Amino acid sequence: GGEVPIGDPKELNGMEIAAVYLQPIEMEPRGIDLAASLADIHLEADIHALKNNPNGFPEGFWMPYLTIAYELKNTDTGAIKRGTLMPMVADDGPHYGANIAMEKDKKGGFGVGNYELTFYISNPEKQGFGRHVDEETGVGKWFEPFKVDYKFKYTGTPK
Amino acid sequence: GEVPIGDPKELNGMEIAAVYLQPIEMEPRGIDLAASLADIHLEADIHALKNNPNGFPEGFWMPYLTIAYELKNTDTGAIKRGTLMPMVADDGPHYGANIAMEKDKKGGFGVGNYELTFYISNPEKQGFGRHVDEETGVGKWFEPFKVDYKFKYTGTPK
Ligand SMILES: [Cu+2]
Ligand SMILES: [Cu+2]
Repeated sequence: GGEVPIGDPKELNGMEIAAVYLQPIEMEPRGIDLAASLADIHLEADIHALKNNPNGFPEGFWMPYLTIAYELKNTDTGAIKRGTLMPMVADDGPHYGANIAMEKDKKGGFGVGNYELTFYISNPEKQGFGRHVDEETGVGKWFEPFKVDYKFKYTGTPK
Repeated sequence: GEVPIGDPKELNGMEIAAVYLQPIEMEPRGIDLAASLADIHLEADIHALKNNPNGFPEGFWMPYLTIAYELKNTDTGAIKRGTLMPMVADDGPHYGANIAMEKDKKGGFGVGNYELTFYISNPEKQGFGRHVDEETGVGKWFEPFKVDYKFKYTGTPK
C-alpha cells in the first residue's frame, strides 16, 4: 500500500489537521483495534501544532490527549459508521488511527465510492491533561469542541 | 526561572531531565496541589533522542507515560512520594507537580541535600498503541524503570 490524503489539510485552532488513509496496520496491544486481516484501510488524523500555538505547544509537535471521533459516510449508498481514532505510534511518529473495514464490512455499503468524513475533536482537558494558567508560565484557554469535514473518493485498499 | 535537578539520563530512546521552579497554577482545579500550599513545581522533561526505537521523532515530547516520584531529604531522612501529571505551560508539555517543601506539614523537606527518583511506565499502560507491521512498525516498549538524581534544594524561588 501507500499513504492517501483525504481532502485538504485545515489550519484551525492553532493546529494543522489532515486526514489520510493507508493499508490496514497490525497494532499492539492486540485486541483494542480491528485486526488487519479484517480491515481494508487504516484511517489517521495527523494533527500538529502550528507556529504561535496559543496553548503552548511548539511548532510541529504532535497534539496529544485529543478525543477524536469520526463519522464516515458513503454518500452514494447512505452507509454510515462512526468510531474513535486512538492514539498510537508508527515508525514516522505518533498519530490518531483506526483500522476500518470497507469492502469487508457486510453490514453496510462501504465499497468504492464517494465519502464524507467528519472528525469531532475535543481538547486535551477532556482527558484530564492540564494547563498552566499563572501569569508567569500560563497559556491560553483551550478551543471548544469542533468539527472538520473532508470529501474524498475511496478507490479500494492500497494494494 | 528553572533550577536543574542533578544530571540528565538518556535511556530507552528518551532524554530524562528534572527541573524545578516556583509553584504554578494549573487547570483543571482540584488535581495539582494549589500554588499557595506549594514551594516548587517539579517537572520531568522527557523527549525523544535520535533514532528513538518506538518511532518518536527526535525532540518530541514523550506522551502517555505514567510517572511517580520519590523525593528524599538525605540530611533529615524525610521521604515523600507522588505522581507527576501531564500538562502544558508556555514552554510546552511536561509532567509536573506542585510540591510542598518548607510548607509540608510533616516537616523535614526544607533546604538541604536531596535524592529524587522517577518511576516510569510505558504508554501502553494508558492504552496507547504501536504499529508492528513490517512497513511501519516499531519495537517493543521499555519495562517499568527508575531513574535517580541528586541535587541541593536551596529554598523556594517564588
Ligand atoms: Cu495507526
Ligand atoms: Cu506543570
